[PDB]
Amino acid sequence: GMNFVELAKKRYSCRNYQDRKVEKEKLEKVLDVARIAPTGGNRQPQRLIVIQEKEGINKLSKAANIYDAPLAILVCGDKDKVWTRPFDGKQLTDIDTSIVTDHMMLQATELGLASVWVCYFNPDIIREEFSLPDNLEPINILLMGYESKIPESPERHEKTRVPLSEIVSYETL
Amino acid sequence: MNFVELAKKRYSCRNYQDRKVEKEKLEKVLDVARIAPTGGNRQPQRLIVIQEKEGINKLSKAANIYDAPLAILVCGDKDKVWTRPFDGKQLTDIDTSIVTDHMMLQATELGLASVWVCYFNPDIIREEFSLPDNLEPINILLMGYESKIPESPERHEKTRVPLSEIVSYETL
Ligand SMILES: Cc1cc2nc3c(=O)[nH]c(=O)nc-3n(C[C@H](O)[C@H](O)[C@H](O)COP(=O)(O)O)c2cc1C
Ligand SMILES: Cc1cc2nc3c(=O)[nH]c(=O)nc-3n(C[C@H](O)[C@H](O)[C@H](O)COP(=O)(O)O)c2cc1C
Ligand SMILES: [Cl-]
Ligand SMILES: [Cl-]
Repeated sequence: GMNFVELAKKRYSCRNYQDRKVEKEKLEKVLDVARIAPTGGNRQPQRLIVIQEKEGINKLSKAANIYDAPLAILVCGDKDKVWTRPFDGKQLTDIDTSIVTDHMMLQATELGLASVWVCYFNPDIIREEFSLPDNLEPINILLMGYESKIPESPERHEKTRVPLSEIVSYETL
Repeated sequence: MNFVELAKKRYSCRNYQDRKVEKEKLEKVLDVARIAPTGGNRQPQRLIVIQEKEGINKLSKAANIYDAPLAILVCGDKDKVWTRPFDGKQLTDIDTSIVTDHMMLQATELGLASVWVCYFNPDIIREEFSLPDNLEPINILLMGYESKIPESPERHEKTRVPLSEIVSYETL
């Protein structure tokens, strides 16, 4: 099988999805790592809504373009559970849920699933449509399915990323 | 080894050997910070690799870093990151956390123990590393070699709530 960098390179953003549904067996594997993931203080504030049926897909579609993906997971963070930093009041809500989302997205990739991470949504429409209580904030939508065209190349990053030297320095800025 | 095995075997290490992290392994860890996606491909992450005395001592002023031999301070650039117009929410924590997660998983594959740290004094970090106002320190990822036997990959039955408490289908 592939090593981690090969997996990380293979993953790309898919916006062209087949009709084909995600097999229950693959969805369950994707979910398992949402639990295995670490969270600040082990607080486990992540709250997931698995969406693969028509009403929910339509509800998400009121808030975002989900590109006819056959499966979406709405990842919320529970601010009643999350750790809060004493110095400045910063809450780990986005961090914890993103670790969870990233773990899912990598696991989905291993299983041959295409995906795209979606933050371009109207959070108010999501709150209303899914009747979210005040303590749950919708953070990420992860879409998954089967690519309908040609996957992006695992060696594209020379063209799609800035050089490493532009994001890393040593000891000081 | 498959992905779930890698994610299971990762745990939070709080006691490290003196052994330094080899350059070859650090470079592989950094490689995935670039590979990782960010919202809009904005690539706002700004990393400071800390493996020398002064920098390790600066971190220790701000946080408990468990005498780790290597730290990466992961900042987000507010001048690059997307700000969502609807509500003003910035992707700073999201984009940086994808990067940091990729790094932590890569470190684990290479036999490096690690711990993610957010319990740090951000004003101390800002001052000590002379961060400009556009750079927000988000995560400190610590790495090295574990001093004792790692935590079990099969521990999650005890160290996590049931999947049923975090997942529902279609509706809450
Ligand atoms: C936090 C985050 C939010 C994103 N939001 C969206 C989104 O709302 N819609 C979309 O089509 N793609 C979205 N993207 C996908 C990015 O455009 C993509 O990751 C980036 O351009 C790099 O492309 P690649 O993933 O194919 O390497 C998002 C990605 C990230 C990491
Ligand atoms: C966002 C985040 C911030 C964390 N901050 C700290 C920290 O400041 N200090 C620390 O000792 N552990 C920190 N942890 C480690 C967690 O306590 C740990 O991941 C959790 O208790 C689960 O244990 P495990 O990682 O061994 O499975 C952090 C973890 C995450 C994900
Ligand atoms: Cl985007
Ligand atoms: Cl032991």
